[PDB]
Amino acid sequence: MVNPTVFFDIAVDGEPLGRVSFELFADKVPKTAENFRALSTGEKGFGYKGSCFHRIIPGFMCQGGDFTRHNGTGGKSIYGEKFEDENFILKHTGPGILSMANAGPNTNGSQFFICTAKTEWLDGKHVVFGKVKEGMNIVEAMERFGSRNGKTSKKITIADCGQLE
Ligand SMILES: Nc1cccnc1N
Repeated sequence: MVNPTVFFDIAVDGEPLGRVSFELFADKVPKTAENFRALSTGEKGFGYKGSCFHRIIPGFMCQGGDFTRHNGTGGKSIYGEKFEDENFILKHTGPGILSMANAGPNTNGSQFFICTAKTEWLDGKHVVFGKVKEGMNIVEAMERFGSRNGKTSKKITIADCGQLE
C-alpha cells in the first residue's frame, strides 16, 4: 500500500490561490484516512468541493470541512454522522499536520484542521491522520486571511479537490 495523496485547489473570494496536497496516513489510521480521501473525491455523493475554511487563527490552525452548515456546527462522515476516534498514534508535531476536529470523544465527522503551529495539547484528543505534502506556502497565504477570533477577512474556499496519483 502507498498512502493516498489528496489535493485542494484553494480560492480567496473566488480568485485562485494555489494547491495544497496532503499525504494521508492510511498505514496508521486507515478508517480516518479513508473518510478524508472519499470526501475529497466526492465519490459518496458529498464532500469538500466548494466548502469553506470557516475558522482561521494565525499561529494556530486553519479549520474546514463543514459542508452541511458552513460554520463549524455540521458535516458528516462517509460512515454516518459521527465515527469514533480511531487511534492517537500520531501527534500534533508542528505546522502542516492534518487532524480531525470534534465535539467530544468519538464525534469525528467531516470537519478537520491544518495546523500552522505545534499544537501538543491536542495530542490524545484529536485524531491526526495526514500532513501537507506540497503547498505549505499556500496554507501560509490562507492563514493571513484569518484573525484572532477565527473569522476570515476574505472567503477561503476549496474550489476543487480530489486524489492524485
Ligand atoms: N459536528 C461537529 C461539530 C464540531 C466539530 N466537529 C464535528 N464533527
